[PDB]
Amino acid sequence: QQAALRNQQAMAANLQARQIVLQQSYPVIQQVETQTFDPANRSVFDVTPANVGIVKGFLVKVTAAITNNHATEAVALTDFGPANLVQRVIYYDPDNQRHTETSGWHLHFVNTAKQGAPFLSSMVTDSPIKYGDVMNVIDAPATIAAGATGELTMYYWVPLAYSETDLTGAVLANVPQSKQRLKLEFANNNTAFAAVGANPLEAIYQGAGAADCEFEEISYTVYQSYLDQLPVGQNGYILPLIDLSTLYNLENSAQAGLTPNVDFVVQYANLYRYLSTIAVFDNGGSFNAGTDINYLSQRTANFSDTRKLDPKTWAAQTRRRIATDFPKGVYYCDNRDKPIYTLQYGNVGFVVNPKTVNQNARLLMGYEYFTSRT
Amino acid sequence: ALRNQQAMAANLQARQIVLQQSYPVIQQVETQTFDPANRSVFDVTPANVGIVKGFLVKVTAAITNNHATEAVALTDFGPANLVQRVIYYDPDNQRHTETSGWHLHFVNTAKQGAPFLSSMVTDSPIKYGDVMNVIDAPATIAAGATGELTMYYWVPLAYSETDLTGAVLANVPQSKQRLKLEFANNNTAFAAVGANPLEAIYQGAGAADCEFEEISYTVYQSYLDQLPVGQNGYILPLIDLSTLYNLENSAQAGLTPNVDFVVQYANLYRYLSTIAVFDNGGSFNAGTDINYLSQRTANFSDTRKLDPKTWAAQTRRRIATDFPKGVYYCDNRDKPIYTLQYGNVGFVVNPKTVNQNARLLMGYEYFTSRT
Amino acid sequence: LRNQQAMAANLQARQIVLQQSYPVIQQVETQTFDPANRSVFDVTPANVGIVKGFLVKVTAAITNNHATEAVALTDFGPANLVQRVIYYDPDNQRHTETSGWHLHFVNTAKQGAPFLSSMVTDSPIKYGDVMNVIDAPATIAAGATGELTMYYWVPLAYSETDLTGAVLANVPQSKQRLKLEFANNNTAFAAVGANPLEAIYQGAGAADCEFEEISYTVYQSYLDQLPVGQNGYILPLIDLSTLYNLENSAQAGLTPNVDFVVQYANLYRYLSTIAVFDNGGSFNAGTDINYLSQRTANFSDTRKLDPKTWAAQTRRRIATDFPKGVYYCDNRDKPIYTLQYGNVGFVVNPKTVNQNARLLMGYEYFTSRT
Amino acid sequence: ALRNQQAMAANLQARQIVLQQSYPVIQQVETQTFDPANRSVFDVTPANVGIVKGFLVKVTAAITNNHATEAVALTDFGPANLVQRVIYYDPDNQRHTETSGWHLHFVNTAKQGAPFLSSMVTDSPIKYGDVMNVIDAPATIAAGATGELTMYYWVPLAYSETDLTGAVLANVPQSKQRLKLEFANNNTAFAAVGANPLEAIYQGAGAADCEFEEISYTVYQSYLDQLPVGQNGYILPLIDLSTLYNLENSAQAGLTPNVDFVVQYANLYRYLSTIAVFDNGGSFNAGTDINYLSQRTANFSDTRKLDPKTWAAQTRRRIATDFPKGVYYCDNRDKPIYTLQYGNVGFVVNPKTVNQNARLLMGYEYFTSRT
Repeated sequence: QQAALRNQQAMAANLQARQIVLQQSYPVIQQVETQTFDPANRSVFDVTPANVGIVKGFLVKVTAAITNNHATEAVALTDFGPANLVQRVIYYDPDNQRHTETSGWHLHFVNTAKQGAPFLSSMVTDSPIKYGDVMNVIDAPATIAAGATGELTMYYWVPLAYSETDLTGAVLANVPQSKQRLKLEFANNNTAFAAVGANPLEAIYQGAGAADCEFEEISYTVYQSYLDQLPVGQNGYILPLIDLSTLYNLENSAQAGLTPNVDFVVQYANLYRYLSTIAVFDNGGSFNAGTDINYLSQRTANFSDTRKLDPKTWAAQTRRRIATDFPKGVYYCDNRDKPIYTLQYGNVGFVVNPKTVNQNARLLMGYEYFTSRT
Repeated sequence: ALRNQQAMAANLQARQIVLQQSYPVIQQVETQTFDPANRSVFDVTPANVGIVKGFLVKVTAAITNNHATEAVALTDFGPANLVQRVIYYDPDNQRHTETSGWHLHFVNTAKQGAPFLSSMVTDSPIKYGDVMNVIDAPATIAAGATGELTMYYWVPLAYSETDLTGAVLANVPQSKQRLKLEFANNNTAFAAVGANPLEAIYQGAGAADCEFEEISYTVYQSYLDQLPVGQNGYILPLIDLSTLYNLENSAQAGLTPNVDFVVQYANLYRYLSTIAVFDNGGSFNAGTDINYLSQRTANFSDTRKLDPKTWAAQTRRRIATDFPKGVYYCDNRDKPIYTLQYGNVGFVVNPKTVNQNARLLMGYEYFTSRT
Repeated sequence: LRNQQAMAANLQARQIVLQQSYPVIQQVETQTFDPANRSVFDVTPANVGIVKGFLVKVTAAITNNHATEAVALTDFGPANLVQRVIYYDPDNQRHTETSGWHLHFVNTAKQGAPFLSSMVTDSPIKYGDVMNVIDAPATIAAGATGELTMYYWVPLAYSETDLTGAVLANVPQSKQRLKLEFANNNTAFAAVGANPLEAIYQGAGAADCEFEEISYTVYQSYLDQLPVGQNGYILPLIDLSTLYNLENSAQAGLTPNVDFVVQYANLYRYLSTIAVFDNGGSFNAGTDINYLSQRTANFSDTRKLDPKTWAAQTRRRIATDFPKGVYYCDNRDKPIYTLQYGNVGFVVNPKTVNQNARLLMGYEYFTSRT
Repeated sequence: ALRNQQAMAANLQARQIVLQQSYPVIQQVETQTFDPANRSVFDVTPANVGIVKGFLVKVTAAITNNHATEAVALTDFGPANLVQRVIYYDPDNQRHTETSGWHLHFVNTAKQGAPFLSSMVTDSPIKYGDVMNVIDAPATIAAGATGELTMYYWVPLAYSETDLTGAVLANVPQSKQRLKLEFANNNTAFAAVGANPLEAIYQGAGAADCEFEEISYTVYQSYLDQLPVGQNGYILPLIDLSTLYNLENSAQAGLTPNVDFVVQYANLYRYLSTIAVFDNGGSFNAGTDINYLSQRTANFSDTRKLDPKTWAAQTRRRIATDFPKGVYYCDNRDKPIYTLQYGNVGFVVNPKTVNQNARLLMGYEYFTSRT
């Protein structure tokens, strides 16, 4: 019957231990690996991080030099640009369980959503003191002319723990036996450059000189963030067992079958607690600023929409979250305080009712969620 | 005093339970497209469901400048003047907010901590930016051109997403709420050169030949559904729901150079913020026509007598930028001005220069009990 | 034992004070002068209630009397209108003693954005740089006069809600001292090729630049109407018995590819660290550094990072980068604190070292009066 | 189980007493005439009196075809598309029906057993016939002409005149009901040649120049007054009044030739009827694009897998004629589809031909408890 007291007590014990760990341990961010390579030779890498304490996440620095060898035509950044330097990232913990498995662009948009502004960007102000884009932390030339070489830098934070204060999703890596694995599939000369008229979704640059663009090199450095000198007690190490037994993951998917003026519904799976949802309307390679959509919504089994909104009003809600708009055709939904959980109510779905549908149209979905390891 | 402390504790607990148990919903109530030359006042009827927190009003418009040669340029308030006035009445016909579109917009900005629904400029190479034109208006409309504008206003009932003070319980099937929107028209939106631009959207030598082609609005109602029920029916924050959170504005005149112009906080309201616009006879200056501003108590002592730039500095800490020329803001959120805690209090402006027809347009944000 | 209750009581008292007292910001002094005559002033604040800090407004007019050459803002620009600040409390104990530029950078770090700046947005409503709160012309042409405005917040209390470091002066009687040293005709202008670190403008016309005049207004922020209880005034004894200070220092002896370590002293709880790499008058955007770090003897580096990654952490704190050669480190949640002198150090491993290279350090810290 | 059997017996007895003792009333609630170019959404406020059974909505309209030369002709749904959507909320703000005008109309027909409020043609020499034009619309509107239309919809709360399941008790003075009517406008009512006629009233080469001149509606509320009182106050069928009888519709896509397209009865509702409209990319065919239709249980067994004409034969027994092209009906009134009695059940369509943008518009009639 009742006995649910266990949960209540478990939550309290988990929160208490989390606090003790945060108070007693010390945060460390350490380089684990750096490599420079030619994408023509290789683009997929498997990084083996260190097994020390509780791992919170990885900061991945990526730099690249791209030369546009075309005789006459230039190329220009796509909407995602340097966020496409990493095509896909997948993490496995010591028990070989998969956590995040998503695209670089999705990971980057979530980094932005969680910062509350374009990730690691430099705001512009009227200050006479010379603050500004001094260090080019995330940077890429808007265009690369025929014969020119452009230099790019972009960063991604691959999260395990939900935040610096909420260790839900963190990973205990102390078993010398099995290693963690951070797999990075980088852009290469076949994904980074889109010809005029081709789909720019996964590309960095697009334009009439694309066929002659090539990477001179790509370099990456993985920094691992963790907590060391974990606190001990009578029963050994004090550890938030729920935090460490919960997966905090980002995943993406693709769905097709849209038709003008008809509700296109993407169901949320059960068991997962969805914190945020991103929907990219790849309208056959065209990315529009809401003009190809009637409305978007989140709906429960009951025909009840909780936020059926026209595109600009939907965008207004997002401006309250990241202080600007996501790129054309990218829509965001924050459900952090009340995660979508199909057990709480009936099934739930994310809805897009398109106004215009080009051939090969599809919705690319990105999700942020918590789920029990077991 | 024990009855009160316990009353407040019960209120907060009820608020916390309502927030945890109910689910927020935002849904369209009504949309209409019209020509303000035909009609500019609309009475929108909100849906009677659960606890109502506020309304998000989307307003779009198309304006054409048919002057033969001259352009017009945005005034300092611009699209914020698409709505001239907003008035809300609850199911008991008790009036809450009644103010101008520009004042409501400035409070929306103050509460956001940055220009309302704006897009911040950064060095990011990823193409974030003004993609969706949520609030937008062309800087100028040339002779012969048509410009498109978009504006949003949040009309609050509840103070915030987490503080339900001022919210409205609308579950009485036969008692309707009323949200009255009075829009701009050709007479208010266009100011000739030299005319007062306060209420206008565009001003310039081409003003006489400017006309709206159309205006459209869509009202979205934000509320809480599936209200928690307990051993006495609905668990409700009684103090929250019987308190009014309102915005109102008024005009004060009688300014003279180097003399303290004092606007008494005339009511027994709890004033959360004050906005003072120095409409210096149609001229709006960046502090240069003011010696200092202050808030003062009957005790004749000033709690913040500041030169204009220093006053502006405090505002920059609140909204990360300055309000338009001649607009001054004062935050009293944590310690609301309440004349029953200290002597009467006044908002003070000592002008350096005073043109003909000078006046202070005062905007207030406050809490007051229904009874 | 104890303490748990001492801190619990301190925090309770702080809360009562914040709830019952009323905040006041009041002008205490204004003055206009010509730096050719004087540039050091000792301001006497009012001894009333609990003092939280001072907002210092500085305005200046600079004339470029050169015949044909202009000058342009240095990276610090108007932040160098005040060269140094020192505050002494009623008990003759010093709190902050630092440079104007370091004080300004901490003001920015605490705000989470360039201090008192106006953020640019797409809003059609005319918000923006309307009031020129902190302002200075990018260049002053030969024969021109430029007008500048700068603000500094000299903190005693850590924040509006944390009174640690605040000063009780409603009684003390003995006077407080807020010492301010302003820029002058010898520090404000740097010739081409000269070190621009402490200057406001640099350029070919510098030798003929001069101040027309400088003015300052000091506003004092304090809490009045302090709450009284049984034993008397209800006060957070820990808050009022703790110093929250900013201090600067200079270190030299850098050599290419070798770790240059600046030791943290014991006793102090360091909340933030700023290191400026004055590479012999050249200020570079990380290109002259291999890495920076904070290290514990026998426990290695807790954050050894390349310059751009170090800068990324700072972008999370102030939403932009500090000027060239200026590096920031936030340790607010877990202050650097060693019982032994130098059990922790700030590290810079330089890639390039010019003649007269040095690191100018700036610290924010808490420490007991006793 | 005894508590239930007795609960049902008490309910029926209470229903029977209410029907015998109360007196039925039908009275006008509101009338309005407007131009949908100005406004097309209306929130009607029903009167709070006794037990409410439903609303009869009279809708009239005048449409003018100003094309220079081309006519327009009625679509298959025609005047049933004068109302695009209808939504009802009771005094507790619980939503009941929310569906399209065409779906509501088809259910009105199914429940009547013949085209709703139609006039049957006979050989009688006495002049019975279409005398009053209760539901009427000209077959075509020629270039330069104006046509007049009349349409009626019955919005049900109670299931029928004798079965009060779904009825609403409205005797709470301050809790209002809401009947929202969303009408057609120039954008929805006129379809160009080759465009999808699903939601339109007229389609033809003259469509671009067609305009409504006006639309008028009159809502009549049907209820029971003088409710019987006994030894405990009002004698009321508690199960009837706490059960919702609703209509809803949705769209399903993903059809491919010769493959079973299954629409699962996704909720735990008691589905009384199902309507499936095969909008084959804007084409509506008389069964020729379908191999068979069926209702199937998880057990993979079909209870009625039928070719289109045989499926149509069953419907002819229900409404004495066929529904329009592409509209298929399924009666489950005596044994409602209820997934908790048998495995999940699905409605099946195996298409012979599938055009681009093909979809099934599903309309359901069902009972569900408030809790």
